[PDB]
Amino acid sequence: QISVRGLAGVENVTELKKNFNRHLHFTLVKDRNVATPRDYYFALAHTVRDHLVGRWIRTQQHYYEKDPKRIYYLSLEFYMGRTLQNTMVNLALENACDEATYQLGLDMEELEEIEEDAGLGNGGLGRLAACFLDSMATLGLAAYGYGIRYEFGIFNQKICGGWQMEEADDWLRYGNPWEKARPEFTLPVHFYGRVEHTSQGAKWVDTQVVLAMPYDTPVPGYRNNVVNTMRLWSAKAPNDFNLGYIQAVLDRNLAENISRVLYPNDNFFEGKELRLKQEYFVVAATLQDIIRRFKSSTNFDAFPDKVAIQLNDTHPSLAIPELMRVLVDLERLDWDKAWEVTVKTCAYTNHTVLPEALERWPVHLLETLLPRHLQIIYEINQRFLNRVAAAFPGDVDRLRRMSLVEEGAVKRINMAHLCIAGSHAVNGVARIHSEILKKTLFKDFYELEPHKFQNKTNGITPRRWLVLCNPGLAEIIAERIGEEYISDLDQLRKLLSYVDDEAFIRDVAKVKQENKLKFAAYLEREYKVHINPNSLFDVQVKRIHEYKRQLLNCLHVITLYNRIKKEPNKFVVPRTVMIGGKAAPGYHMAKMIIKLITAIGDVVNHDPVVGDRLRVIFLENYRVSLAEKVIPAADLSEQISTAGTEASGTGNMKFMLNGALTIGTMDGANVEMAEEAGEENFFIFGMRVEDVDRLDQRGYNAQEYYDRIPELRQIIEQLSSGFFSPKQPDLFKDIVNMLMHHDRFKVFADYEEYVKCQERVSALYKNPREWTRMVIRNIATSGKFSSDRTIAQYAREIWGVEPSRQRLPA
Amino acid sequence: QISVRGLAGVENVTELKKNFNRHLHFTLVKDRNVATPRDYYFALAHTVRDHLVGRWIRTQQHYYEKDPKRIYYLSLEFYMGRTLQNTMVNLALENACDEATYQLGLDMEELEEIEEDAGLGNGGLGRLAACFLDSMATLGLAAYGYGIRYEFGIFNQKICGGWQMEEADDWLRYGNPWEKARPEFTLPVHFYGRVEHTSQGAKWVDTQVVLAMPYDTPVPGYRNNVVNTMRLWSAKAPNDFNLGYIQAVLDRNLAENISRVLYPNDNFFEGKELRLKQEYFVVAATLQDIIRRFKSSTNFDAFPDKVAIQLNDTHPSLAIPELMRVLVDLERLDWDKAWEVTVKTCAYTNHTVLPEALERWPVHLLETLLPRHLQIIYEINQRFLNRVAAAFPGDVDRLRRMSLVEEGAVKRINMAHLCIAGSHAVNGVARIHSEILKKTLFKDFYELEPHKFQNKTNGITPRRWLVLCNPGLAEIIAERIGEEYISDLDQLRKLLSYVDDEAFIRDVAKVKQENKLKFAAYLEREYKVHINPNSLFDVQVKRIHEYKRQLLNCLHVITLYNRIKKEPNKFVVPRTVMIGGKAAPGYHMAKMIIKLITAIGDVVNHDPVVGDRLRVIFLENYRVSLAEKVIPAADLSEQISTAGTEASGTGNMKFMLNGALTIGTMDGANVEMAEEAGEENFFIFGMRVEDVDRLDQRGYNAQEYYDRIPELRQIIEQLSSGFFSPKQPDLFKDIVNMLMHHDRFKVFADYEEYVKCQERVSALYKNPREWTRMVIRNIATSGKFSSDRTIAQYAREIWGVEPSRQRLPA
Ligand SMILES: O=C(NC(=O)C1CCCCC1)N[C@@H]1O[C@H](CO)[C@@H](O)[C@H](O)[C@H]1O
Ligand SMILES: O=C(NC(=O)C1CCCCC1)N[C@@H]1O[C@H](CO)[C@@H](O)[C@H](O)[C@H]1O
Ligand SMILES: *Cc1c(COP(=O)(O)O)cnc(C)c1O
Ligand SMILES: *Cc1c(COP(=O)(O)O)cnc(C)c1O
Repeated sequence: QISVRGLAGVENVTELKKNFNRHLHFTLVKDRNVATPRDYYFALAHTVRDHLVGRWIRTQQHYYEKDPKRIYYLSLEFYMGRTLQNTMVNLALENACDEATYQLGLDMEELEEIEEDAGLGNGGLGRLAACFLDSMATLGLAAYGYGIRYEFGIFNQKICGGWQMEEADDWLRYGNPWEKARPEFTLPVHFYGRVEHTSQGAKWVDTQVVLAMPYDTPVPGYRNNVVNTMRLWSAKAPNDFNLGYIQAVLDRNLAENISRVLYPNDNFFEGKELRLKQEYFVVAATLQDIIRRFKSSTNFDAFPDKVAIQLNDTHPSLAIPELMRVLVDLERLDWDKAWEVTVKTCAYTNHTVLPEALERWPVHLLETLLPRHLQIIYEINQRFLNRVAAAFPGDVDRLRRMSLVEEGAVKRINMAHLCIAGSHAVNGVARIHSEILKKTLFKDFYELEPHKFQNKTNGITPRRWLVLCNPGLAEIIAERIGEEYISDLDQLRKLLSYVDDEAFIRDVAKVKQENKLKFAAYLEREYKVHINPNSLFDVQVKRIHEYKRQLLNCLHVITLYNRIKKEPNKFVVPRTVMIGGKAAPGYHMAKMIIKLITAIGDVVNHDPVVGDRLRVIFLENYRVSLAEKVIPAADLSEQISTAGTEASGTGNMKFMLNGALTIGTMDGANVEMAEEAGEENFFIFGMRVEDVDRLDQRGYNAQEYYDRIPELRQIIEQLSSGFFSPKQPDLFKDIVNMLMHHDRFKVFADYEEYVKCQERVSALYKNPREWTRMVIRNIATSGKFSSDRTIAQYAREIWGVEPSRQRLPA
Repeated sequence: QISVRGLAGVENVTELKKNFNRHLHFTLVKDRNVATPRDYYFALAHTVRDHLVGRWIRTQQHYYEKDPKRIYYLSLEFYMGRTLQNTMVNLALENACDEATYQLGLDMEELEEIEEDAGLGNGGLGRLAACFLDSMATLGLAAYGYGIRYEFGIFNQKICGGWQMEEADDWLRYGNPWEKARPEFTLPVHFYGRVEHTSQGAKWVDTQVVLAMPYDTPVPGYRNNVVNTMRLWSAKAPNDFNLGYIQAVLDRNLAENISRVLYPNDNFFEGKELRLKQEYFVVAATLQDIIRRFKSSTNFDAFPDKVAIQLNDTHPSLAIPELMRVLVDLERLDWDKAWEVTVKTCAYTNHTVLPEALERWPVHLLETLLPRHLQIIYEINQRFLNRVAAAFPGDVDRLRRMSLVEEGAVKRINMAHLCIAGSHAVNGVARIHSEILKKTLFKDFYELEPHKFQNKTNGITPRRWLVLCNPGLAEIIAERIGEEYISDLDQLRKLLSYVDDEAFIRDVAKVKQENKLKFAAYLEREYKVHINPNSLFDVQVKRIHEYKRQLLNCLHVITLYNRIKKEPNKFVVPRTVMIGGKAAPGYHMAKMIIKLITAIGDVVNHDPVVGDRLRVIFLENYRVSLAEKVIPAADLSEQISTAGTEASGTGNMKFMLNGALTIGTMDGANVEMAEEAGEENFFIFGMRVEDVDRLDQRGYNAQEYYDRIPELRQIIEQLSSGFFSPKQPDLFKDIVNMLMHHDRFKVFADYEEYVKCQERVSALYKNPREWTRMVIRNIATSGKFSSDRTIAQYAREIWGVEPSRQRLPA
């Protein structure tokens, strides 16, 4: 149908049709008489998978022959979403499969909806890893993603009586056609035990063994015939485990629980033993795999020339002492040489400055679970602090500030400090964030080793986040500037010459309207909710957190409602306000925020005086597949975190690429987005980081704002009195109390500027032509935010490898 | 190479080779450079599996169109063994695959050794179910095997320091190419809860739900293009299960433990809750499946005309009250009609008379787990006892003897009584056993309903137990009488005309020698044990039990050793005595017997005076695949249970078919085997059932035998004094004490006759020609013991269906 979706050649369509029929018969053991839509999805998935195989085998044999430096991306999270459409896009098979299935009497888009998301992540950090895998394959890097194959990913969110309910994400129930189990490459992982000192160094003995079984998933590059590997480890008990008899077999579950479930707590570091086990599990299995592959090329001097390990946050930080353990205890290298190798091999990426998210493991846990690693950490700390003492003689407080060991009621290990000490590079994820790291959190470390500190502004893949989710926009762009922009997003700048093009303006606006109509129909079919497609689609989708200030959005919504009730016969620009995202199960305030949003909806959506001028909808079960639907439909992107709290954001970039304008604070990547597009083409409001600092020095007093802003007072009085909860008047007392007395994120301080800025948004939306022209200026300058740019920078500035856009033979 | 293994046509070999290469590439994601023998096994398995698919789909659609009466075989055990060779045999693909793999530079026999046994059974009962599935498919019956997909089958047995050690049988580790998961046909199963009485009958409410997910395995008939289904249920938790969050997900294991492991206790009924859950799980899921299939043909009068349910022992006995529950509570049938339907549908097979094996469930367990079923059982009992009272007025003790409810310290439900009451047919498994049932255990029930009681003598499949495991013997037979005997074993009688044929005599003896050489080489390669291939191979393989009297064999072995030490320079016929089998993990005496056997070996095998005249070997990890190796190699089959204890035996039949002579008591099927072959062609010894009864009336005094038999005294003195355990002199005190004071199975009483009979065996073995002629007389009369004969009898006399040898279109 459309050009960017590839060719539908007669021979390809015929071949796809026969292979579809073959899989339905031989693989699924079905015939057309008893086959369901799910059977048809699986027949297509297996057919497309076949096309990956040849390329996958020859890519890996290519790396064996050429022996390039290998990049190992270690993450506890890979938020992959669905695989079928992405594979077709990268293999140029979309139009051919569309035609093949059509000729078989099937609708491919209907089959695509059957696939379960691989929801092996919480949010931004996990999705970043996924975009990175796509870009590394597209740039021809010999890259491997290493993680855990969780049996249960992020929970499915149900809304019942306005409250979040959690249900297990049984994503493997119907099988996973994309993965290949590799039980032959199973490796042992050790836990507990004790350290024995012999004449020839330390020995870790009397351990419990858990097996790590790898499952490999293909990661195709964009039309370059490169297929890389994501290897995820699954926990298995050894066969002699606990070997009355029946109970011993049943107790195997205890070992295998390591890979059972993704921790969904993304707000507050939880020092749980099972989580530590997960972190060591991935690290120990991965490092054995790396070393095996390195030896199959005695001399570890060349190790850093052939291996780069990227630590996604501190979650895989145990890689540092584990590598030291292997080099010193097993390979018999001297400490100093082992340390040189380790530092040159490892690099660390930080994703937040919020103190409650930082991993600080109790020493007593490490002592019991990983006794040798604790000893190694102590030795690292001692040698590091000796360097600090030599650099800053007499500065005793610096020594206590920089220590990997934190003193207190319970002694803890600061994993971020461990990462900085043991890495040759430390990066933040947006310019403002990287600057904050050097000025505040890691100031002491920056003063000691300035050369270690870098910035790598985040990005998103334009394959999933434009071509896949918004083919209409991709096509109208391709018509003007060709197809090269899909792997070279900077080419979108050429669209600036079309800002006064009447045809292009009409086409951009048409694509947005089509997307809005499609999503409006999706909501009715799947959730039975009615919306006006002509209204401004006002969207905030992301995990629920106080720092992200969904509460500030809530206050604006109530303001609009109150203004309508005050002057009912006055014209206002119609809005559909959509808020979605999951709350960590143990995060009470975040769960209260979800209840508030639904409670506002219950009042607003049923007020006859409002009509269709204002609708408030909570988008249930926000996840990658839902993001692909809602983002292309959005007019306004809400990026309203307190200045200095959102390290980067990546949702912001997805919205920019897909034709929404942004209302935001000068926080994270918003700063660079506004710099690229021009401040006049962004809706910037609120305190800057420096303003937040000034308010902190004086002391934040929320009462002041309540006393001075009558419209704000009204809302708080409504919340307190039970206007949004008639049958339970004190339901929102916790929210009111927090806002009035202990708001870390200064919601009231940005309220007035936010409301005024929102008025400027509505004013522009009244002028469709000028709205669309500003949209064009945003899309045209979104190029910097391709993860291809991000990965090229990691490659050149951290990993010491050159990216390649050259094709492998088909 | 050989005729019975089929044709190796040019087109078939070419096609198999290309499909092998296709699976290696696309299915396994390997190339010839990195592929291991296991990869090659899997490529072949997938290739052969493809040939099953068309036949499997068209067999099941054939049953849908013709709508014949369906046979449902319910068993907690299916002891299947390996599937690859059996599939090739039944599809006539063995020679073609042999040629195809040879041309690829691979040895097919080496690839066959890689497959894990499906060890989903303990012994005879489980293996009977497996032979039955093969025969039902061969006889064209619309039959379904229903069971549990255990994650762990029967434990792997290791011998360490002469003691049995248990290791988990992780048979699914590398995947199972034969099964097809059918998550779409998942069904709920209910547990616990309570019974509510409404105006419209009883309701079972507040239950916990476990899901039953089916996996289907193909069961091919012998060259008739019929492929039936074995459906095994796997336990799954619902997604809202226990839905802090993390623990709720981890607790899903509790529900899923139902299908985790096969209970290995085959001696003593263990009233464990988990076992009861397993039994209801299979019953509840299966009956829903049966009813669904029946409705997809309102009127349950025709139910018994379209459905037969065979209960393999009392393990699935809950089918009776479950069927009543569904008919009465859900379908709203009146009790009397529901009961008529239930009785006409169900039939029950008994496998033992030993009281300790009988299922007697505590009422308190059923009350908590299955409250509605208990109520139904009580009502069944009341109505049944009303019939007994009317038939035998005033006979109050009969009422207490026949009750389904047993009074005592703890009230119990006798599941065997439940089965008799609710079945239209009750059978034993050999003529003598069926007679014992009517005369003793179930005498009262026989007097009330004589028409219910039948005999169905057991059998074995000649596909697995001749063609597969002994192709050399199958071929020399085929040369003389053609190939028809493989599906019509009675044709073996034609071999009686070759008993004086010099060529045939030589060929039979040659095949045995080849088999013995092959097995002697297997022992050296895999276990590093040296044996003389010219010795008499004396074999007892079966589960370790006191009733099977491995101890009697042990006494004979020591007798031979002592006789050699007394007269070292006297000639004796050389023997290799092989004993193998697993002991139930909690069966102390059986574990002591294994230790005794190895201890005897340690003395005998290292005595220089003995030389190679006597060897005692314990065969480790006895299982279906090992049986296929050892049985064809055997000269003498030990079938030496106390008369009246072994219901049938089936190992006995396997040995007869494969050219071993039998030393045995007149017990179980041995009686019919001797009747078929002629008593002069069997080595019969010992007490008959009537002799055992006479000894019980007088009182068994083991001391009498010890006092009167000097050779027996010597052995007991050797055991007691520590001759077979120098470093631990009292090791075997438990064995001696049992033999002397509380031997339920009268080992000493058969000792003298056993030893004398063994002398007659050695005498015949000295004359190779006459030994072989007697062997021919055994093989020629083994026809009755085909499971094809057994199944034809079940079909005609119990199920009311006619077997068919007609081919389905290919
Ligand atoms: O997603 C994040 N943490 C988590 O999901 C949890 C933190 C606490 C431990 C569990 C993961 N962090 C996110 O990383 C993104 C990628 O750099 C950034 O764009 C966001 O600004 C940042 O909040
Ligand atoms: O194998 C048997 N029970 C078991 O394995 C256990 C009994 C106790 C509960 C668990 C199964 N029983 C066997 O059945 C065979 C087939 O009819 C007969 O040939 C044997 O004579 C009989 O012992
Ligand atoms: C992009 C994405 C995120 C990250 O969004 P932010 O607004 O940057 O936090 C979270 N969840 C999903 C499913 C995403 O796709
Ligand atoms: C046939 C068989 C049995 C049954 O043998 P009996 O001697 O009849 O008890 C037990 N185990 C296996 C593996 C078998 O093949």
